[PDB]
Amino acid sequence: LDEYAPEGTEDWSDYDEDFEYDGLTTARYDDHGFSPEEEERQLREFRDMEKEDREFPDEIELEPSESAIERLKRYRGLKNLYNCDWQVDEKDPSSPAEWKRLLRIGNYKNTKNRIIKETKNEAQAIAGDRIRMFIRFPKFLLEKIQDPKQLLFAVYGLLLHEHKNAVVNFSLQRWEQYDKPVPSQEPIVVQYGVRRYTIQPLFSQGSNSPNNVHKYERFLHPDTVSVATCIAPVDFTQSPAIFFKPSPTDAKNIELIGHGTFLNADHSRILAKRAILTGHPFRFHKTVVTVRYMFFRPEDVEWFKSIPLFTKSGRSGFIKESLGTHGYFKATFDGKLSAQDVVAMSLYKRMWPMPSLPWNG
Repeated sequence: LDEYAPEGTEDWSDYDEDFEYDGLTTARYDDHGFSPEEEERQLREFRDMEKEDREFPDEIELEPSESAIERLKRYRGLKNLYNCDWQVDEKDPSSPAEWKRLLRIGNYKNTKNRIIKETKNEAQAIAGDRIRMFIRFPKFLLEKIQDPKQLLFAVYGLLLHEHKNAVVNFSLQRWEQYDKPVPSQEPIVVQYGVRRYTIQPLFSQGSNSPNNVHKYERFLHPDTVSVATCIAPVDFTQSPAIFFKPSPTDAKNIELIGHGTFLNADHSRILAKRAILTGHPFRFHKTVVTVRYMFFRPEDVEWFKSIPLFTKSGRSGFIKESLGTHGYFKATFDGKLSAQDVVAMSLYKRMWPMPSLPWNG
């Protein structure tokens, strides 16, 4: 009778990588390189953030006085997400501690079929029978109960180890005629099976990848069905999930944000918080392009000499040498690029699922 089982700690005892981030002379690319008013203001700011995300996906502006080294010391500058060897056993301060105490389900479908078979066979009580059920129950919750003759009281069974929470991946289809901005961190009440939990689901796209790593969506996709990563008790029946938020000002105390089903109980689905840095190419020689307004110190340029440079017209290239102390540098590209294009750094961060709490009332 616990959310975090004691037997879920001994299985993940083999520490694999203990890589440090302070003893590096450059970025970690050694693998392939060298009260209603506040709510209204918050809603308007979230709409602004959503539209900014729509035109500018992961763009961050750098201040001249603030060096990029001390905010970009824990980032990852790997070339491609679908080919590099990601891992799920890293040790980072952003990892939750209770991630140590989660039941790591290897496969979901076969174990789900096995536990359905077990509930079919081992159930000594045949379905469709009259049962006197003498259950332990606390004193104070005797206050909340009403008479059963005017209110429906139902009992729903549970499977093995379902109180022990794990990493959950849900499907997200938006409600019809619905456009409310929802981020990946705000608390949404999710009713799956019968149970209702305050879940903060991290948004992503359910496109398959060879390393089971996907882009962390900061907001819900307005067109395609998204995938939701969180930590929650696992339902082995793949019940549909109703995503809502109770609203007192509305006639109903339910606000339907979306719907979907529980996809997968897999711990390997981690998220890649991406960060894209903008730049304007200043001048163009036939083979060398000198580029302005990326950094503001040359030591940034020698720190980020290994991360590839990409242009949204679809043009990749590498650095050559640091030109000046204002952030200019010379770069070698493949094709001919004009002043209307924008160049960009791409960085990635390992990003972990968060625990969830049950919802009552």
